[PDB]
Amino acid sequence: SNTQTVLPFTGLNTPSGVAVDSAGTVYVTDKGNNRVVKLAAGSNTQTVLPFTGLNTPSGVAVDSAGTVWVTDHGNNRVVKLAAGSNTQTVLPFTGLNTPSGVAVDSAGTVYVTDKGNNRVVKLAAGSNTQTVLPFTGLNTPSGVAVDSAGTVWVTDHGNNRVVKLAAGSNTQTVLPFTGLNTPSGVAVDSAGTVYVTDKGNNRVVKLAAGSNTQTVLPFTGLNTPSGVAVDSAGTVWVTDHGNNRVVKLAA
Repeated sequence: SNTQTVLPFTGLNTPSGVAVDSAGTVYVTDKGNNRVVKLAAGSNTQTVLPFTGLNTPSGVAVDSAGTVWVTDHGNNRVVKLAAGSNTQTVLPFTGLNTPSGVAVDSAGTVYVTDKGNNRVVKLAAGSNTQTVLPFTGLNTPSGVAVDSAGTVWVTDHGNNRVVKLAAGSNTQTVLPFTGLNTPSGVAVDSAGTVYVTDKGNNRVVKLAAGSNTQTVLPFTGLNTPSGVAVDSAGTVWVTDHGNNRVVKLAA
């Protein structure tokens, strides 16, 4: 499509991250309001998730079981809420400093960009012991995505680049994006297309697998877009942080 749609959220304040599950429910970190909200498909009425004690939440992810993970930026922690639960759980990460983005794969492994420590950390399901991924030269990494093959993509915000690390590799690859300005969020679909919010250029760009030429998505009137999600049908959702709204674009 060439015509975006604004989602019927209410009362957003600097929304920072977005996730979409297979049912088409959209989850948004409402950073300025210290809350996480969700909107079911075909609903006009949002619901505030029963998280407790959030401080400027920055990223959100959702798995196939409906569990929601949130980076609680200001409290240096990652919190989890099971579907239909009113008690969050704090994940056993150690030494986080302003975590910015989170992704979860089908194995339940959780990946977090530890922005203040210039690193990306991983926690396998049922582990109390995190692992630091062998990225090199990161500068305030901001968003993370993981595909079905276990490849991890990170927006290296301070270096104006997007890097990827194949499963079990010790050598990252820099993606051939051009003209990025403080990229802030990344998503990858099943076809391996990578979508990136180019925050400083008020645009969203995508790169097809094996392509050298990015395309700019036909969004209109973006203001410092901060997070991006993509569903199985190719619909792209973006948190338009500076306009206090979430916009979507059909394939």
